[PDB]
Amino acid sequence: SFTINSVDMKSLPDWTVQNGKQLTLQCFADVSTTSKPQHQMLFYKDDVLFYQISSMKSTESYFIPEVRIYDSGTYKCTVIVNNKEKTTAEYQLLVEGVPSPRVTLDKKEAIQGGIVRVQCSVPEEKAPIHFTIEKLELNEKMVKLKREKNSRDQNFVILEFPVEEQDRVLSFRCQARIISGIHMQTSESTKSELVT
Amino acid sequence: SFTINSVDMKSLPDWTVQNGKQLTLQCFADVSTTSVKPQHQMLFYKDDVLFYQISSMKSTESYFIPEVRIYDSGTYKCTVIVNNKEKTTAEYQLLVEGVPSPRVTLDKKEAIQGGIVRVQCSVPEEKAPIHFTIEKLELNEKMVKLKREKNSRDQNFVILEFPVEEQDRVLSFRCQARIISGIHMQTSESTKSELVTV
Repeated sequence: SFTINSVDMKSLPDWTVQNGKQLTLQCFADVSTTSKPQHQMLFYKDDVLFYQISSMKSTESYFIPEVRIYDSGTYKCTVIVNNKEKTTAEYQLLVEGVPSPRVTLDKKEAIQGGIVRVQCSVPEEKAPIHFTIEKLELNEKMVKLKREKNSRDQNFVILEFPVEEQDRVLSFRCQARIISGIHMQTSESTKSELVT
Repeated sequence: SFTINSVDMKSLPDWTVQNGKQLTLQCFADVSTTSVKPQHQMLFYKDDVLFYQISSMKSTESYFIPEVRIYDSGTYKCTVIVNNKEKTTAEYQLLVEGVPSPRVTLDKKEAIQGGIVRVQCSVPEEKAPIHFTIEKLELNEKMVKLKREKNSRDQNFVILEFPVEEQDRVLSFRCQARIISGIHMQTSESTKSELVTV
């Protein structure tokens, strides 16, 4: 006969992981037998099934090449043998850090009084993302203007910016934030362009 | 100077699809411009949640689902960006039809009187929520000896224990699964045979 002794869920490299790395989720099962069993394993994230495998081996794995904060959450894995169950404790996977964001400008040469639509997207992540956008000024070395913006439905923003008669050479720099249980920030990003 | 004329979102073969088949979602954009081929950024959403992101130079981009499942069914919209101008498709309602035949599993191949038989019925290609029906059937009798209904909010399978009567010695169980969408879908049967001793 059989015995589901106990069940684990290891996380390689850890239950906390730097954004961008690869991550592996394991489901271990200790099984006692009197001469060899097939397992069925179900991986849940937040009690929603996302992977299913039936194998002869006691450790089963799930590979994430590129961890993202959207992957962060509550993980449990259930193992069935000969229609007997047992369920791992809950495991909280924590993803840290935000990739540098992508800034984009409709113009690279702009006129005075006019406008310049500036996009800032974190393409490798999903909403909700908070942005901070500084309008920087080169011939003066001073931040003219800052915009905070919260992006509920999207992972990007397009802001209109006015060309004040005040200068001719300027760039915009951006920085994004996302949550994992506490809060995560990026490095900056910029692109240059000029005014008449 | 660019102008996004319009954007659509076609579905191959259709916005209604049989469970199990391959499906292609396209995001098209009509672009008029006075210039220089433009760069596109397209965002595929499901239920107003993003699932695919791609930047291309051609106007049509695709997303392939090799085996559609009802869990993939939902509201699909796609918004495309060119030169930091937006436009978002209408919403599209994709509908998936049919449930795969379920998979029945028995802890015993031989059971003794009065004892139990744990019966699993799983639909592994689909996710919760699933309604199951498990009948204990009889070869020498062909009448339903016993039925168990069960709804599974959390799981894509059920394990019901069944009693072995003394009335019989060889019996099989048959199962059929249901999932609802506002419209509900049924499966075919599944069975596996096994017997009893004194």
